[PDB]
Amino acid sequence: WTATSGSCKGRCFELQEVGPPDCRCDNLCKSYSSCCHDFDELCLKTARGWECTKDRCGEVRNEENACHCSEDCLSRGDCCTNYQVVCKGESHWVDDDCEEIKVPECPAGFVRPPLIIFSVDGFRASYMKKGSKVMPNIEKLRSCGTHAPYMRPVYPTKTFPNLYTLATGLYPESHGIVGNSMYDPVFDASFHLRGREKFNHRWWGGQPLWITATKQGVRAGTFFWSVSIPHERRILTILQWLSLPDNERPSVYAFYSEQPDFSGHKYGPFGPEMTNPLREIDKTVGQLMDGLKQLRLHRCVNVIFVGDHGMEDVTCDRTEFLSNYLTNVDDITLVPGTLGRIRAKSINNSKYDPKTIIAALTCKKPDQHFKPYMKQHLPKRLHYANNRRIEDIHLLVDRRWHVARKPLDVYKKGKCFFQGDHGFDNKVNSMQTVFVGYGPTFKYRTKVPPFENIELYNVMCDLLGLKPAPNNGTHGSLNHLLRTNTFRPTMPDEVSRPNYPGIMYLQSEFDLGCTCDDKVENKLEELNKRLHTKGSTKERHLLYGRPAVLYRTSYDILYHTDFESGYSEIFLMPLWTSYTISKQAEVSSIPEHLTNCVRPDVRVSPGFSQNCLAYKNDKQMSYGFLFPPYLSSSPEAKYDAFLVTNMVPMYPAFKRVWAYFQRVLVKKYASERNGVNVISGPIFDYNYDGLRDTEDEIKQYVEGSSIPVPTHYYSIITSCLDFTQPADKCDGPLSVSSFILPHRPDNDESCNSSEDESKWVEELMKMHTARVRDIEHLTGLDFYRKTSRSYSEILTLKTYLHTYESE
Ligand SMILES: *[C@@H]1O[C@H](CO)[C@@H](O[C@@H]2O[C@H](CO)[C@@H](O[C@@H]3O[C@H](CO[C@H]4O[C@H](CO)[C@@H](O)[C@H](O[C@H]5O[C@H](CO)[C@@H](O)[C@H](O)[C@@H]5O[C@H]5O[C@H](CO)[C@@H](O)[C@H](O)[C@@H]5O)[C@@H]4O)[C@@H](O)[C@H](O[C@H]4O[C@H](CO)[C@@H](O)[C@H](O)[C@@H]4O[C@H]4O[C@H](CO)[C@@H](O)[C@H](O)[C@@H]4O)[C@@H]3O)[C@H](O)[C@H]2NC(C)=O)[C@H](O)[C@H]1NC(C)=O
Ligand SMILES: O=C(Cc1ccc(Cl)c(Cl)c1)N1CCc2cccc(Cc3ccc(F)cc3)c2C1
Ligand SMILES: [Ca+2]
Ligand SMILES: [Ca+2]
Ligand SMILES: [Cl-]
Ligand code: NA
Ligand code: NA
Ligand SMILES: [Zn+2]
Repeated sequence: WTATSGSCKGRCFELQEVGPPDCRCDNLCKSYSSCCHDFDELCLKTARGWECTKDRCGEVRNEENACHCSEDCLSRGDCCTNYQVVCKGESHWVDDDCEEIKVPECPAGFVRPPLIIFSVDGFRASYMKKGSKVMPNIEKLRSCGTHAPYMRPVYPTKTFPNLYTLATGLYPESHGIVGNSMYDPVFDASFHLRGREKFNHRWWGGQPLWITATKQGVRAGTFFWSVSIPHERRILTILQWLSLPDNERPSVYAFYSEQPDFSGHKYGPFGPEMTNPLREIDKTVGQLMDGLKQLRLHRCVNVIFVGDHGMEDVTCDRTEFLSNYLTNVDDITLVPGTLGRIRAKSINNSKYDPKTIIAALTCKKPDQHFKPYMKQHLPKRLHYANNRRIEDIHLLVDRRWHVARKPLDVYKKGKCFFQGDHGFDNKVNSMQTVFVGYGPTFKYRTKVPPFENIELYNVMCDLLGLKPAPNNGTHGSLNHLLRTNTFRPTMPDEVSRPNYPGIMYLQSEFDLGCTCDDKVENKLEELNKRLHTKGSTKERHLLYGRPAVLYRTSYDILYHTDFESGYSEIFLMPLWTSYTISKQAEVSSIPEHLTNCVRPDVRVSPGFSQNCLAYKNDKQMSYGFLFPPYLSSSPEAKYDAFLVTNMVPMYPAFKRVWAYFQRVLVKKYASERNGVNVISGPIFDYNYDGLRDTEDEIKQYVEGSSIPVPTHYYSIITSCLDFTQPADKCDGPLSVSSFILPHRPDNDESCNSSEDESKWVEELMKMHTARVRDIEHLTGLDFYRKTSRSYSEILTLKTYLHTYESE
């Protein structure tokens, strides 16, 4: 019930939301069908439109008008945005030359520069260049302020997940808005774009910026706007709020536009019809900026112009139908479109089997335009699994396509309407969106590299003097956007210090069931090998310091001629293995006599070692090496590579991938990048939370042993950004690429895996590209501890994702 008989007189776009049954006058009252009876009359005035004209200048105030051109309007805070231009000979903001904003130039009683977030739905990154001729206000923001060529959204690349990520700094799995449509099985409730369940606060986790502000004594404008409030009225409302007295005035505001998304769905991302929506958004930006100029706030406010996601060409004819793959299509529920999520139609059907559905959807048609995954097998970079609202079966849909359950869903919802859609993998170029920051706290005429939208919450907090709630940004990684208000983090403290074992065991103390043809024997070279075991080559192979272990554990540093490792006594294998391969390195084979060679490590007890007999008895599991024998510096150094302490468990199907990486790709990268430093290791994430598993979370072991089986293997591949300098003698910034490969017992993910590894392995590895920071979370390790570079620069490097998309 609402008693809509109250009135909005003096309450128009009130900030505090009043409680039912009392009627509302706030910017969401329309959406709840709760506005007072006189809301339209008083709060949504339209009389005489949005612009002063010469005949209205100095008019007698008429309170019916949408905005005012009377002498008193500036003091009332309710002039039309073009008032000073039309009536007082002033210029539009866009026509003024850019002049650096070195310090905030704010009116008296402003405690901090305000922040205005101007969010645009469906604003694809390439619109900034492609539309620049019809967007002069936006172009001025971009050229004069701080901009990125693009900003990466989160997956899925849909509106609600992305706007809520912008507001919280959290991945959708953590904030709980995992799609525009969701089913929560604990609630037994559905969230939809249409309807009222989405108003329930139990959907919305984390702590959005408006709550962070309010809790810390910073007042916030409401970020949401009912669709029927016209944009001109949204801007005039923000500008009116900015004229409030100091104790009442918010410091943070958001504007939201449904364009260009709305038109993009109908016309495609570059339809001729798209020019007009871009012009109109630009006009709205111009209104805001002219408005700020009138209030003398144009060199005081920080303005963020930001999108939620891009837009791709998608039509009804590019739809895959699950009815063409499954016999049982009526026994499933599909969330359809540019991603798929499958669950059982009935939890009473015990014959529902996710394994049989996955298999029926795997590599069945030669040009198949989606790929099925159990959610835990999705690329870790998507961070899309640790939420009960995410169904176990996921379909990654190729760009330009849809998936649906049956054809009747597509033409009974028989011709096609739409030409654009979004939601695809967040690395896809068409899904990228925009970031511009303009104002005293941002840099002047500065281009920054692309970054992820999860990072902005921290920065918005920095812009407002707020302490951020715990989030998925890496605070400091965007300091290069800012003139001032930078956040100066300290490196985390190392929790576990390593042991440095010497030679402590005789060969005959080991009974591991291993063999090696190595009984082959000089004081020149004897001292020399001793020195390698004490760390004499460590400066070449450990270039950025040893990684720090940020949890409590027992581990040993092991040195060798060609590689250094941090060996876990608890997991019986390295946490990390570090080695440098120069441009000139030679690849060699594993010699015949060493094919099955595994050698005890006399620095590490038998009790803390793996054993070969476990691998012999486990018919499913084989082993690989972290430092590859193929890249040994000499025949004698190669023996080190067969130490039991360099062995890790690997499924034969995975060994195909791993061997190709090690034998072919590492050397290829060293040739292309002028040397590389490689750090490789295992990851255990059995509960798919993106975080390092403790020992008691491990679900699988090599049969009959305590050797845990990794869920993934990582590598971090670092070189000099200036590739004229070799990796191991680099004076300046670094360049990195990394991956987190799923450790799977089949290559079902790769439909062409019967072919030579040169036709499918690198494609697999690109799909599983990762940030250094992703590996940090998954391992509890902290990398790049000892470089010449600033810590903020290193944080930016740790958040870099190598995407393998063209321009
Ligand atoms: C990205 O950044 C985020 C934010 O930093 C990281 O997420 C955090 O990760 C922490 C570790 O996983 C986690 O800490 C836990 O907090 C529990 C208390 O949680 C409530 O309170 C917080 C604080 O206000 C709140 O934010 C939480 O909100 C979650 O849940 C509600 C629903 O109730 C949602 O609305 C919201 O969207 C959010 O859901 C997300 O997180 C939860 C996990 O909390 C997931 O289940 C969801 O799927 C979704 O992803 C909560 O309301 C606390 O109780 C936990 O403590 C247990 O574990 C510790 C280990 O130290 C153990 O010592 C304790 O004994 C305890 O165990 C007991 O309970 C167990 C489970 O029932 C049981 O098995 C045991 O036997 C014990 O009885 C834990 O410390 C933190 O909550 C989240 N925060 C958020 C916002 O998500 C995230 O990791 C980052 N991601 C990456 C990849 O880095
Ligand atoms: O206002 C809106 C239309 C809307 C109308 C009615 C209702 Cl009933 C609702 Cl729910 C939403 N939307 C779009 C969806 C959405 C989702 C999450 C968060 C927001 C707020 C937001 C705004 C700017 C920003 F940079 C970040 C977040 C937004 C902003
Ligand atoms: Ca959107
Ligand atoms: Ca985990
Ligand atoms: Cl209403
Ligand atoms: Na085996
Ligand atoms: Na395959
Ligand atoms: Zn859309």
